[PDB]
Amino acid sequence: PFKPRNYQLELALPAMKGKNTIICAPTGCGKTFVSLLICEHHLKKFPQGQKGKVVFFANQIPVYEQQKSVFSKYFERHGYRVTGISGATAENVPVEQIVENNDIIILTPQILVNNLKKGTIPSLSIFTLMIFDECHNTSKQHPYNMIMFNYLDQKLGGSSGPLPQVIGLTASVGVGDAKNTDEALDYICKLCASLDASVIATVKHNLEELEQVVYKPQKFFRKVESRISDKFKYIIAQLMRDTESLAKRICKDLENLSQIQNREFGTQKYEQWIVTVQKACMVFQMPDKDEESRICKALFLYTSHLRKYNDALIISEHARMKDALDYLKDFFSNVRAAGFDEIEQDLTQRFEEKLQELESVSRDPSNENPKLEDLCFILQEEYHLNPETITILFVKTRALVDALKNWIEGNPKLSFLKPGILTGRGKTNQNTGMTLPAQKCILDAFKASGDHNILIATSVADEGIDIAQCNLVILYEYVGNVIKMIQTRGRGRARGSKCFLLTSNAGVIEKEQINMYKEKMMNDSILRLQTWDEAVFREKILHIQTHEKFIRDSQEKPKPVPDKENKKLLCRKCKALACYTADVRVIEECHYTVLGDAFKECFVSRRAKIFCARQNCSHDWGIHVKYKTFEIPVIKIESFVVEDIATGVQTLYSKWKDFHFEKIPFDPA
RNA sequence: GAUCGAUCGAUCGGCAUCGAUGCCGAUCGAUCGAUC
Ligand SMILES: Nc1ncnc2c1ncn2[C@@H]1O[C@H](COP(=O)(O)OP(=O)(O)O)[C@@H](O)[C@H]1O
Ligand SMILES: [Mg+2]
Ligand SMILES: [Zn+2]
Repeated sequence: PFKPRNYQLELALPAMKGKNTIICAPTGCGKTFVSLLICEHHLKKFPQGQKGKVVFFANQIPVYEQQKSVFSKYFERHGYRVTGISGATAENVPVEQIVENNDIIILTPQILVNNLKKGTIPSLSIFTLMIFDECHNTSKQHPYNMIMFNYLDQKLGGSSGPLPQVIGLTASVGVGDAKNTDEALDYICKLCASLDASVIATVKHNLEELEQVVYKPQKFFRKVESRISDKFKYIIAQLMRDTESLAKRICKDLENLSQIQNREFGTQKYEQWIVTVQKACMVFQMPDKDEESRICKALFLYTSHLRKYNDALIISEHARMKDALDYLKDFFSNVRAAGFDEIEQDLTQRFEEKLQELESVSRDPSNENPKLEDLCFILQEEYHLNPETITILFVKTRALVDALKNWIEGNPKLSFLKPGILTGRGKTNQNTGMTLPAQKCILDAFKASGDHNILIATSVADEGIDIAQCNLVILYEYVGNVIKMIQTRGRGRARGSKCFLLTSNAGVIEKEQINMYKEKMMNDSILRLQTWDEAVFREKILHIQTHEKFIRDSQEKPKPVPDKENKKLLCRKCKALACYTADVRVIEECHYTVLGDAFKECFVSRRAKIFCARQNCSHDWGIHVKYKTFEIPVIKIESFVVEDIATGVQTLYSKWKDFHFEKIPFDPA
């Protein structure tokens, strides 16, 4: 098998003494093997007749499966029962029967949180060792911190029997929210108090050997200047001005619906302003329901078109103009398909009047993004130096990931590249998402052998998944906190690797330099903490734990009183009566449906998605689901305005949990 | 293997109010229930 290195034995030494240790070491050095050695030493120290129980908390399903496989192939030779519980595990052989029948359990923290809050697992005393992978996640409300809250509530006050030894496997404590070394040390002490850790054991003696396994790449900042002559921006800004003039002509009070004063086209401030204006335009009352519906539908269309124009302007500055033009054309084609209206056809004609010159200015070699030119130059130079380079180019959004893939594929200069996509799971309003087997299939094809040369990921390829060692870590306008910096920089650990930060905004380079200074502060604070006496640090973390427990035990009132007044759900686009709250049945607190035949005449089905039934509204109301034996349609509260019956207020709600009303359970009879 | 609905958590950017609170957009992770 494997032979433990000297620094791997130095990192496991404080934890093999029985002390709660935070093992901070760079990515790719073998912290999983350190945890394996610690668990092997822990399970062997119990006398005959007694047995230890180790739990390993992983926060992701791929990481959970990988750690379960590793622990099973490593420990089932000794005769230990290794198991794993997750969300994909079938609801059989209950958890209290699994934990009691195994020695090593690979868990996700939410499963243990659920089993502790429901009373299945009464105490954490059934375990003798807890190993949190990526323990820097122990923070405000993370499930790691819920497990540690249970641990500390058992420790302080209600002193029950023995408590397990806690060990973390982070790579960066993340002093973030601090501005100097003292605040960084304070945050680090708070982190060791959250995990009840007294040692921050790092590699100090065998550092010449650790540097031969992992390599720290060289950071290079690339600040580019935005294009001076932007005619695409000119045309889209004229279209936005026309739409805004129409909306102001039909509303007359747009400048008082939001407090955004200085808003420019193509910014996030304008997006906030248009979202606020769209939300304020839905809550509109007047003693004329036809006029109210007409005004609200027209303002909905105007605000949606303005938001789409702003989205295209934001897309066109990080990618090609062809990408924003395709975004706008797809939006207009999909908005024509539902049903065209006088206002909507006027807007469509206004867009199509400028569509040809937009196509002409978008298909121009001179009007190309300078950021993309610098990216092409960097890729060309790197792949001319070493033609077997592999890149882990980091992107912020999924649309930009697809844009960069389509640009790399259609670039005559980047013919040596074979781009691969890696987005996160979970559907969105525009993208579908990548499942777990798709991510696994793409991650195995991206290696030094072939079948994939460059991976275009979005914040999913930097935390816990296993990727090949890259030689190029280009960050396409991608800056976060110090943890994200150390994580993305740690993706390329091959010898002689670079990490480029390409940006066109003076202030992002400053953010990354602040992150570097914060990493320096973090290292200095860890080194300063490692010199304290263990008793003084234990007293400090005990005082911190007592203070935080006192603060935490004073927040136990997060529950309002549910309302029972009758309220009507109207459409959000046309503001037509959809249904009443008295007809809304909820099945299992998650499947809010409508009971009645009057609602069946209000929606049209096109599983089958249900939309409004007005002349030209076609607003998405909900979807058909399949229960045990039923095919009832469920609705979404984010598609309706809630008007009171007695009063006339029309409050808006984002999710059903914000809407407090008398939710009657669904009954099939 | 492919989804649906609901919920939780973390991160970044932006906005409003008085460093804090609240909100919006984007990104990621996980959990409960149901279906093919
Ligand atoms: N003693 C060792 N000898 C050889 N290879 C090792 C040794 N320890 C660790 N490794 C390798 O280093 C890699 C580290 O992977 P992993 O533990 O997932 O990342 P990290 O250490 O950053 O958490 C493993 O794939 C393992 O094969
Ligand atoms: Mg790891
Ligand atoms: Zn409608």
